[PDB]
Amino acid sequence: QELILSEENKTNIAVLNLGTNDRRNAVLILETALHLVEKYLGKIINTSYLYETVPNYINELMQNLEESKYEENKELIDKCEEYETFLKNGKVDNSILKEVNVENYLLECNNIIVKNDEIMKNNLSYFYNLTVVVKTFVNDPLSMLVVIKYIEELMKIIDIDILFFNDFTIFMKNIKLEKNMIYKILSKYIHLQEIINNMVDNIEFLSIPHVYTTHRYSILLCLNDMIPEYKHNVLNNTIRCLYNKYVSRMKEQYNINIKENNKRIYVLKDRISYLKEKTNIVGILNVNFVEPKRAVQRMFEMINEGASVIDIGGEKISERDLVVPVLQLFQKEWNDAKPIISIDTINYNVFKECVDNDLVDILNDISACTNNPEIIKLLKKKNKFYSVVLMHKRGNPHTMDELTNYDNLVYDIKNYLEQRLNFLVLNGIPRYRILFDIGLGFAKKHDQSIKLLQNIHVYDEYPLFIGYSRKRFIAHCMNDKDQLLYQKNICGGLAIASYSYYKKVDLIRVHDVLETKSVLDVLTKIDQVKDPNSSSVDKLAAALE
Amino acid sequence: QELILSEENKTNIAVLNLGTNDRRNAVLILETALHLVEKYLGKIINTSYLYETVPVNYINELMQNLEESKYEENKELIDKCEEYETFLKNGKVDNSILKEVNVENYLLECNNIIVKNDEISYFYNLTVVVKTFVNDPLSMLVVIKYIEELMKRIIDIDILFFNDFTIFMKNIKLEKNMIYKILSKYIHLEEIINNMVDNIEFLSIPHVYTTHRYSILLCLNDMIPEYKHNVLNNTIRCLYNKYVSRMKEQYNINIKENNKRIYVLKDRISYLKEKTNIVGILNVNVEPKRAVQRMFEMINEGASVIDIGGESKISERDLVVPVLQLFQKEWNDIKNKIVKCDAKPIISIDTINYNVFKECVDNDLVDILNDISACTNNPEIIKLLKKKNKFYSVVLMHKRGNPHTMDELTNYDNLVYDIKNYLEQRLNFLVLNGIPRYRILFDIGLGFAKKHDQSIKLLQNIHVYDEYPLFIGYSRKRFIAHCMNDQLLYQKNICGGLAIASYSYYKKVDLIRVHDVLETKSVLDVLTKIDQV
Ligand SMILES: Nc1ncnc2c1ncn2[C@@H]1O[C@H](COP(=O)(O)OP(=O)(O)OP(=O)(O)O)[C@@H](O)[C@H]1O
Ligand SMILES: Nc1ncnc2c1ncn2[C@@H]1O[C@H](COP(=O)(O)OP(=O)(O)OP(=O)(O)O)[C@@H](O)[C@H]1O
Ligand SMILES: Nc1nc2nccnc2c(=O)[nH]1
Ligand SMILES: Nc1nc2nccnc2c(=O)[nH]1
Ligand SMILES: [Ca+2]
Ligand SMILES: [Ca+2]
Ligand SMILES: [Mg+2]
Ligand SMILES: [Mg+2]
Repeated sequence: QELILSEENKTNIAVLNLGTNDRRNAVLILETALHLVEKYLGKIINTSYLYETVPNYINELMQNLEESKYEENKELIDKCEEYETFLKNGKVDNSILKEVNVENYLLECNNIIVKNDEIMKNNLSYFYNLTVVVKTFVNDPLSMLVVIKYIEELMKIIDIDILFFNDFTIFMKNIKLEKNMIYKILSKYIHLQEIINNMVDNIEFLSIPHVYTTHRYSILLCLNDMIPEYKHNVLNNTIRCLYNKYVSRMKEQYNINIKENNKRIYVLKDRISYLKEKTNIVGILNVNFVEPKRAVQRMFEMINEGASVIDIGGEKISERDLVVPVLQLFQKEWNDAKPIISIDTINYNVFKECVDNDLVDILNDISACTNNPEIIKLLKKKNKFYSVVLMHKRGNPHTMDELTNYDNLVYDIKNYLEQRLNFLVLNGIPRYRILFDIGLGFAKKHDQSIKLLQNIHVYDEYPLFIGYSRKRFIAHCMNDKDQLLYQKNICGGLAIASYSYYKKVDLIRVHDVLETKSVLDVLTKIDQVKDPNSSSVDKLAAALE
Repeated sequence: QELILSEENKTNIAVLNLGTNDRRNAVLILETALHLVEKYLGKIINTSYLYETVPVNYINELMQNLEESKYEENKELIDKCEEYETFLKNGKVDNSILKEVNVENYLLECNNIIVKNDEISYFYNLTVVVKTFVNDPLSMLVVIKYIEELMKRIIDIDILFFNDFTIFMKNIKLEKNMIYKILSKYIHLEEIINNMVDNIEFLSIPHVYTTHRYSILLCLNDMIPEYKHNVLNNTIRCLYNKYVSRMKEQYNINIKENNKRIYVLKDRISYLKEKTNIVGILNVNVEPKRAVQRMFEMINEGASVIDIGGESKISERDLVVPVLQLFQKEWNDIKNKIVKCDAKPIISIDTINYNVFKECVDNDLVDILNDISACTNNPEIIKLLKKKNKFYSVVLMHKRGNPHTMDELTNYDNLVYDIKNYLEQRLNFLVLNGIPRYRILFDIGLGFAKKHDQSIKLLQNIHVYDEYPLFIGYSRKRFIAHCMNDQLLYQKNICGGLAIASYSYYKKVDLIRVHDVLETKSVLDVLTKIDQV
């Protein structure tokens, strides 16, 4: 029916998929896609990691944008009843369009697949995937597909698909819609040329769940980040059981590791970083009757020495007055290879200032955003996203050394950080921008800092940032005296940089950049093997000769 | 009962097993057995590593009161041993004077003994090959039992092979005069005979347990892996391999974890691959007191070994000896603490020159020879590695040319293995000349006739020394710099080295030779601590 045009206010759970081919810009494309979804369909309440897979224009686009009909609510939530119901597949409101049963949908899907498996063989590459969950006002899959496709076309590089829409098992075989009919929907949601019309030659049909959901690995990989316990009526198993069977088959039947080709990504500023492929040095700038010029020159010194990131903090004279001048002075000389800037603050107003004057890229929040959850709001703009380091601790520096009793040290801390991540994600922080920090020395005995490093592998799936530099637990490892201990303590840290390099820790926050960079260069050199076969080829040549 | 004493000058090959249950004194004991073997039986021309398996004052006096052998000692270096070659390819030497038995009878007689035994606790094991002038295995067992007595539980010396012979003699009784007559043939005798008559009951060749005890196969595999006696189903290597795998399949044990290969730096046991020791460099190349306080400094900073050299107008000798004399004297003053009596570093001398090493060794100034020419410059130096009651350990390093030419001598058909096999044959030459295998350390010689990429490649492929005692020197060498992207370069070099310390720690390198002892010690403590669960 034409119920489609009713303002009768409802909320649906819509799982999307976003794709692109530009490697140099995948972030800029895909995050822009996100904003539009946030602006035109409802609220992003889950994302996956950004994955790489093998199977000036936009600046002015944001200035000239149409207002949405519905209003953008930036308020923090801690639960979403709709999402909760979606996941268990309990009853949400009935489907607008007609629903096809299990067996019909199953066969009509084989139709589209073999018809494409035929085309592809007669037709004789980088893929950047990213699932999303939307809490949507939009009334039905088709209405969404329309808006989705108008969104796509506004951006012309990008392919946005619906993967799920509530429990709905919808297959529609032949679809066409009028040119004014399209305008009517696009006006139900947007306050409104040679790009509108185009949609009619497309929009040939509508499959929910999307046809290739179970079939393309990259999809099942993203959905495993978000909704692994999900079991759609169509599907024989949960997202995770499906995902896990797919992987143990590509292994047993192809003798090939699928994760070697499809690579999890995280983002510090705007560029791609492959999870576990490099240990970035994050140089510490601790501002301490303060020559800002010294500080800004130390920033340059550290850049030269090898730092990919600068972590500034001051933690009477206020913190704001200790760091903003410096960042402004720095921002200037750079306009007279650019290092990513991290601010070590828990203070909302200081980050806001820094973020409004574009002086920083990452928030380093040692309270894991629990001092002031509102700070999470500052990591979003219309067209901007900032990344964040969440660190574990207990108490403050006066009391933390005594707050040391844990039911399960390793897993308590990991779960803690996992719940924070979920919280930020549930609030539209992109999963791939959230970095984990175990907080060495913060409410841990020395043995516990070590036990934490010993068990750092529990972070294999996640972007990891750690700070050991110059901490007391290093001294605990050892078997003019004050000068020795500071020589010993820096060298001890160098051992942890080595350990970190082998454990593939993504970022290490250090005082001594020169030193750490030397260590990491030698270790990288040793690992850079020109022929990965040579050891056994050369072994055999010697047995033969 | 007297063809055993026939005047016929003979040269046989014998394989011996040496065992003791004393851990604290394993080295001292087994090496004393080795001295007596060299003195009374012939020439040691092969040895295995020393192993720890799982199934003291009088020795010094003993050494001053030993009857002379009647047979010549000859320390000259040799390059080949024809008898040993024959033994290896199962060729026939002279015919046995003891009556042989055939394979069937041998095997049957062996099983009985092993059954009669299944019917009826740390071990230190070592095998030896002896080019022996002793006429026959029974005669040899007599001399061996005398040796065992001279040393007395603390030592068991068994014969494992003797030429190609297969022998099983039950119910032996040697009349007590017969023993004296045998011992007299080989020794200038000047009480304990009566013990030996009761104890020689039978004679088995091969030894019954040769092929049945893991630790024995373990030792023989180091020495004679390709050997196949008539009585054996396979070569020593195959038999060894099949024993290892039977244990993980039929029993799921993995026997390698119960049995540890050992090397020896000075006089104590080290377990191969269990610790990365720091060797602190002392280049005198100046003032004797400044150098000795630097030695003491390095001890405090964590060095287990000090490596002193005067090479890279005034003799090498004059640079190192006085420093070593002073250090030795000062160390004797600061022995008021007897907690600082067993905390003495092992002293290593970095020299290729015989005169310098000779003086050090005569004056008990050093423990280890660090020969950067792998004893090729003057192999006579190999004689100085053996005294009557002492063995010295040695580092063998690969290089080409000399300091001016080495940077040009850089072509290798197969870098990693060329160097590996080179070191392996140097070791074969030393072992052939009676140096215990477990006292020989391998060093790839980083930076000596290697381009920086070749130095790296050697470090990338360091796993090829997994079975061997490994000593490396990366410290402050040019190639570290080739890795980076004036005092800054100094600093970068030290820090780059500490990366290699890390790598060496994980690769379980046995000794690393460093200038920066304190820094290195700090890195290794931290990595060690992260490893303690
Ligand atoms: N659930 C769905 N979501 C999006 N499009 C759908 C869905 N079901 C059917 N379609 C149809 O697919 C077309 C979407 O175009 P799209 O850009 O995704 O093609 P594509 O990029 O070639 O897809 P693929 O890469 O899977 O071949 C529309 O014409 C629409 O009718
Ligand atoms: N090849 C051989 N080497 C040494 N002894 C042998 C050999 N063949 C037979 N024997 C006999 O074995 C006995 C040697 O006793 P030995 O001290 O080796 O026993 P053990 O120390 O208890 O060790 P094990 O019982 O394992 O042989 C002597 O009776 C000797 O006659
Ligand atoms: N993220 C982070 N920030 C820090 N700031 C100060 C000291 N340590 C740390 C630390 O360990 N992690
Ligand atoms: N064994 C050994 N000795 C050395 N002496 C001087 C310089 N380097 C070295 C070295 O690398 N190894
Ligand atoms: Ca929204
Ligand atoms: Ca001899
Ligand atoms: Mg598509
Ligand atoms: Mg015995």
